[PDB]
Amino acid sequence: EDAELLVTVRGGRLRGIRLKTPGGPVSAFLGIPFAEPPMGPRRFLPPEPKQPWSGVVDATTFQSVCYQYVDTLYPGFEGTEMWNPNRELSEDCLYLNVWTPYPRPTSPTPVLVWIYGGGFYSGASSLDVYDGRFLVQAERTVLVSMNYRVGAFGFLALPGSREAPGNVGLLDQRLALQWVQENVAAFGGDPTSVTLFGESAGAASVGMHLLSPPSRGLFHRAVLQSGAPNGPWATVGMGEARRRATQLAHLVGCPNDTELVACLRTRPAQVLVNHEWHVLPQESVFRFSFVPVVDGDFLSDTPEALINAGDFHGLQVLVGVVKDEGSYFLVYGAPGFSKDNESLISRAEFLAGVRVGVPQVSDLAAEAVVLHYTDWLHPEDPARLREALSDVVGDHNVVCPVAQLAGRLAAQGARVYAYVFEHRASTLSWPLWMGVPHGYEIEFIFGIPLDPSRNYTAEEKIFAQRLMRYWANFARTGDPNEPPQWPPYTAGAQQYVSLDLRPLEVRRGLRAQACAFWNRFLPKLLSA
Amino acid sequence: REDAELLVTVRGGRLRGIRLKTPGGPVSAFLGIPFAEPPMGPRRFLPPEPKQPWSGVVDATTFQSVCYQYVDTLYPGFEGTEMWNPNRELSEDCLYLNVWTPYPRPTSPTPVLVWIYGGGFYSGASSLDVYDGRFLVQAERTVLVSMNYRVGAFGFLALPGSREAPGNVGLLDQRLALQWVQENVAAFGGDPTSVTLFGESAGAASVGMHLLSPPSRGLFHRAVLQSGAPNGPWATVGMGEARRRATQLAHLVGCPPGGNDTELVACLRTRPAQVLVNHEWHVLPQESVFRFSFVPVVDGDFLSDTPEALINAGDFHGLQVLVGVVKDEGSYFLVYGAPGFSKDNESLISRAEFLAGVRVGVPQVSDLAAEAVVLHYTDWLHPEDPARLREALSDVVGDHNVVCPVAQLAGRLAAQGARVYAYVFEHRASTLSWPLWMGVPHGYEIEFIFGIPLDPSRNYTAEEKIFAQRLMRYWANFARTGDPNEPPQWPPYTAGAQQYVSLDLRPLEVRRGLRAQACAFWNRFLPKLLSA
Ligand SMILES: *[C@@H]1O[C@H](CO[C@@H]2O[C@@H](C)[C@@H](O)[C@@H](O)[C@@H]2O)[C@@H](O[C@@H]2O[C@H](CO)[C@@H](O)[C@H](O)[C@H]2NC(C)=O)[C@H](O)[C@H]1NC(C)=O
Ligand SMILES: *[C@@H]1O[C@H](CO[C@@H]2O[C@@H](C)[C@@H](O)[C@@H](O)[C@@H]2O)[C@@H](O[C@@H]2O[C@H](CO)[C@@H](O)[C@H](O)[C@H]2NC(C)=O)[C@H](O)[C@H]1NC(C)=O
Ligand SMILES: *[C@@H]1O[C@H](CO[C@@H]2O[C@@H](C)[C@@H](O)[C@@H](O)[C@@H]2O)[C@@H](O[C@@H]2O[C@H](CO)[C@@H](O)[C@H](O)[C@H]2NC(C)=O)[C@H](O)[C@H]1NC(C)=O
Ligand SMILES: *[C@@H]1O[C@H](CO)[C@@H](O)[C@H](O)[C@H]1NC(C)=O
Repeated sequence: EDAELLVTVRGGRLRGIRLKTPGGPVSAFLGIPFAEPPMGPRRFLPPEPKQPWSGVVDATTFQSVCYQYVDTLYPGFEGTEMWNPNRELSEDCLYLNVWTPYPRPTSPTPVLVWIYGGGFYSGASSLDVYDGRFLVQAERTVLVSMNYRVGAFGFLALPGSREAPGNVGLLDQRLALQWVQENVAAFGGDPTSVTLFGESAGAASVGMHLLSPPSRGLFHRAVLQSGAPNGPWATVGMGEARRRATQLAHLVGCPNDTELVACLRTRPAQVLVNHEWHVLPQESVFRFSFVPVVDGDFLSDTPEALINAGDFHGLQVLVGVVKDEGSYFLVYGAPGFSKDNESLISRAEFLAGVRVGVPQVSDLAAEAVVLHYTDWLHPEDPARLREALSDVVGDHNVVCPVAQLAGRLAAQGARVYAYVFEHRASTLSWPLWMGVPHGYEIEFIFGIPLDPSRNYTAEEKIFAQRLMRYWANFARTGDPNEPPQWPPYTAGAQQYVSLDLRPLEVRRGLRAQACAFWNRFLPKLLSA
Repeated sequence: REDAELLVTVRGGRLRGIRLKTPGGPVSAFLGIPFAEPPMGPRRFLPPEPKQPWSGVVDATTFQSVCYQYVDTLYPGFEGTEMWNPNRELSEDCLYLNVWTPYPRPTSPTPVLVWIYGGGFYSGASSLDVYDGRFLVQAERTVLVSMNYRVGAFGFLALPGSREAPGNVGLLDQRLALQWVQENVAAFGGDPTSVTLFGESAGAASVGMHLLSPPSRGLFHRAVLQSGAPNGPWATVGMGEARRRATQLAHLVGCPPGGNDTELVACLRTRPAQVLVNHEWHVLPQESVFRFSFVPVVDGDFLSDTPEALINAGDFHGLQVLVGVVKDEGSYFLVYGAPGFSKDNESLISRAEFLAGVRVGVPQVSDLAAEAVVLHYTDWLHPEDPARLREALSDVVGDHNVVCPVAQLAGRLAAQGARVYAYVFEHRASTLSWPLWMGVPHGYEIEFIFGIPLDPSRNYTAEEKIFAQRLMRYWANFARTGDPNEPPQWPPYTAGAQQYVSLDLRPLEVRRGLRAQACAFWNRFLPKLLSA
C-alpha cells in the first residue's frame, strides 16, 4: 500500500489513486461521499451530512452523475458530447473530488473549488474538461470539485413548503464547502485560503455564495467565468417557480404541497427529466426550468439588490467572458441557425430570433432591442444579422450581467480583475461563424492542452500554462499578475485584458454601449 | 419719360419697378407689390382677402414693412443675430411680395423660384439682406418671387372652430401669394407652369405643408426644403394646445374682462400689436429651445391630418424634391436656453447641465423618453467629457427638430414615387461671427444659395464666390429640370441606399445615411415609446 493515497476524513478512511501528468504524478481522491444519498423521501430536501463509515471508502474513480437531461441535438458530435454525462445517472450523486500534489503537501496549500455550469439542469464534476490533474501539478494547489443536484432534483420549489423548499442544489454546494473547511487540511489544503471558481451556472453559483452570508464564511476569493448571479436566467421568482413545479406535477400525472411532492417522489427520476423543458412559459434559448429561487432565505433579496447594497471591501474577484458568448445558444432555437450552415439569417428570422432570445418581454421592449442591434445602413445584411443576434443573446445573458456585477462590486470596495477570452482552439469542432463560443476557455484554464493524447499546438500549451498561472496567482494573492500588467477593473475606466496567444492587451469597456441599454435603460422601460 | 422695362400690368393694375445694379449686370425688381388687403383692425386673425384693383400706377420700388413680430435681444448689436431682425418698420400692414426678373425682361417663359423665409413662424421678412434675389436672377436667369406672411399670433393664433380666429392664416397668406404668381408671373416673363418653392426652417416646413394641402399643390411643381420639414415636433400644434395658448395669451392681456370665441377675439383686436408680442413667449407650456408659441394647427382644413400621416399616405409620383441640412443644426439653438451655453465661451457643459439640457431640448416628454434620449446620446466610455457632452446636446436638438424629420420625409417621399435629392451643407463661412464651437450653424447655407458672396461690399474669399456660384447652379438646375446635375454626379436619395452629397469647397462627395442610427431612434422607436 501507498501511504500517500491513504487519508482519514472526519467520516472515515479513504483510498485514493496516483495519476500521471506530463509534469509528474498527482494524488487524486475521487468519489468521496459528502452527503447522505438524497433518495426516496429525501428527494427535493436539503442535503444531510454523510454519516461516518467503517472500513475504507474506494476513492479511485468518479461517482455517478446527478440525474439530468442529455443533449441530443447533434448525436455523436464532440462539441455537444463533451458536456454530456460520462458516468451513469443516479440520484445517489452527492460526491466530491480532491486532487493534490504527489507526495501530498506537508504545508498548507491554497485550495481551488470548482463549481461546474450547465444551466442548473446539467453538468458533472467527472467531465474530461474539468480534470484537475494539470492545474494541481503545474501550480501546486489543492483542487476540489463537487457534484450538486440539478434540474427538478436540485431546484424544484414550492416556496414556503417544507417538502420542496427549493435551492437544495445550492445547499449541496454549501455542504461541500463546509466539508472542505472541515477536511481539506487532511490532504494538505489550507482551509483559510479557499478560492471558488465556476463557469456559467457555476459562476452564477459562485456569485450566490458571495451574496448569502452562511456561505461567505466558507471561502475567501471568487472567480466568475461567463456568468453572474444577476442575469435574467439564473433566478426565478416565487410565483413562477410554484407555477413551474405545479405544471411538472400535472405533466407526470400528479395532483396542497404535501400531497403534490409525495406524488412526485413516487416518479422515476427519468420521468421528471423527460418533461423538464415543457414547463418553460415560451420557446426560448438561454432559459432553464428549475433554477435558484429568490424566497428570502438563501437569497434575502434579488442578486441585483444585494449587489447594490453590499459592502465588498476586502474581496477580490476575477471575472470575464469569451469573445462570442451568444453563438452557441442560437442553434438551440433561433430560426435559421445550425452548426452545419453559415446561418446567414434574414431580417424576418432576425426579428423572430429576438423574441426567442429575449423571451417574456413586451413588444415595446423587443422593439427597443431591434433598434439598438440594427445597423440602419445595412438592416438586412445576413452576416450582420447573424452577428447581431449572437450579440443580443450574449449581451443580455452573460456580458452585461457580468459587467454590472464587476462595476458594482468595484465601486463598492472590491478589487476586480476582468478579461475577455479571445482564442479559438485549434481543436474546436464548432463552425467558424461561432467564433470563440461559450465554455471554450475552460479547457485552457484546466491545462487540458498539456495532455499529449490531444492535438493542441505548442503555442496553445504555453497559453494554457499562462492562464493556469494567472488563475493560481489570483488564488494565492488576489492578484493574477506575475510579479505587461493586468490592471483592476473600475466602474469609470472599465479596464480589462484580452486573453489570447498575444501578450496581454488592456482595453476599456465590456460592451459599454450595449450594456448601458440592458443594465440602465431597459429595467426602467419594464417598470412603465 | 419712363423705362418700359420697369412698367408691368398685373391683374390688379399697373406697377412701376426699379433697375437694380448687380456685379454681373442689370436686374429688374418690383419690390412691395400688394397682394392682399391690409389685415388690420377687424381683419386681424382673419384669412387674407385679395388686393382690390387700383387705378394709376403703384410704385413697387422698395421693400414694404415687416409683419409685426418679436425682435431678438439676446446679443444686441451682434451681427449673428441682427442679420435676422427686421430691417423695415413693423406693421400689421405687411402683405406684400417681391419679383426680380432679368433686364431686359425674358421673351420666353422663364422658370420661377418662390422663396418662403423661416423664423419659427414668429419672425422673418422677405426684405432681409440675406434673401436679396438680385444675384440668383442675374447669375441663373430665373424669375424670383418672395412674399411676406403674417407670423406670431397675427398669423397663427388659433381658436379652432371659430371663424374669427381660425388659425393658419399666415399659411393662407403664402397660398394667396402663390395664387398671385400663377395669375401674374407671366407678365414679368415667368412661367407659371414651372414654379419651384424653396424655403428654410419654418419656410421649409411651410413648403412641405403646401405639398400636403391639395389646394396649394396645384400652384407649384417642385419643392426645396432647407433645414426643415412639416413633420417636425415644432412645426405644428394640436387643436387643444393651440386653443390653450390662444386663451392664455388673451388672459395675459386682459381678454375677457376664455368663454365666447367672438367676444374673445373682439377683445384681442383692441389690443395694440406690441402688447400681444410682449406676452407671446409666456404661453409655452415649459422652458425650451426650438419651440414657438403660434405655429400651424392641425385642424382638418389646411392640414386634413398630421403631416406625418399625410406623408405616409401620399402618392408623390411626378414630384421632384431637393432637401438637406447644415452640418450642425442644433448648435445655434443651445444659447437660447440650454444651461451652460453661450456664444461667448466654449460652453463646455457638465454632465448635470447636459441632463438638464435634454429636458429643455426635448420638452414635454415623459421621464422614460428623456432616459431613452440620454441612453442614446451618452458615450458610456466618456460619460462626463464636457466637449463630447456639448456636441451631444447639439446633436440631440438638431436631430430631434431638423435632421430626422427631414430624413423621414425624404425617405417616405422617395419610397412613394418622388425623385429626391439630399445634401449636407458643411462649409463654415469665412465671415461667420458665431463662435467656432458652433460649427456650421442652422441658417448659414442661405447666403450661399442667394449668392450673397458676389456682393462687392462684403469680404468673402474668391473660393466662396465660386462655391456660391456652384450652389446657385444646382438650385436653378433643379428648378428648370427637377435635377440639380448639369446636363461628379449627385445621385437621388432613396430609402435603401440613402445617398446624399456634401456641399463644401471640395467637389461633391457621395455619402450614405442622414444620421441613420440616430434617426431610427427618433423616427421609429420613440413614437412607439410615447404610446404607452
Ligand atoms: C441552415 O440550416 C437551418 C436548419 O436546418 C436544419 O439543418 C440542415 C441539416 C438542413 O438540411 C435543414 O433541413 C434542417 O432543418 C435552416 O433552417 C431550416 O429550414 C428548414 C427548411 O426551410 C425549416 O424546415 C427549418 O424549420 C429551419 N430551421 C431553423 C432552425 O430555422 C436554414 O435554412 C439553413 N441555412 C441555409 C440553407 O442557408
Ligand atoms: C358668442 O358671442 C357672439 C358675440 O356677438 C354678440 O352679439 C350680441 C348678442 C351682443 O351680445 C354683442 O355684444 C356680442 O358681440 C354671439 O354672436 C352674436 O349673436 C347674436 C345674437 O345671437 C347675433 O346677432 C350674431 O350671431 C352675433 N352678433 C354680433 C356678432 O354682433 C354668439 O351667438 C355667442 N354664442 C353663444 C353660445 O353665446
Ligand atoms: C458660459 O456662459 C454661460 C452663460 O452665461 C454667461 O453669463 C455671463 C455672466 C457671462 O459670464 C457670459 O460669459 C455668459 O453670457 C455661463 O452660465 C452662466 O453662469 C452664471 C453664473 O454662474 C449664471 O448666472 C447663469 O445663469 C449661467 N447661464 C446659463 C445659461 O447657464 C457659463 O458658466 C459659462 N461657462 C464657463 C464660464 O465656463
Ligand atoms: C471688408 O474690408 C474692409 C476693410 O479692409 C471693410 O469694409 C470691412 O472690414 C470688411 N467688410 C465690410 C462688410 O465692410
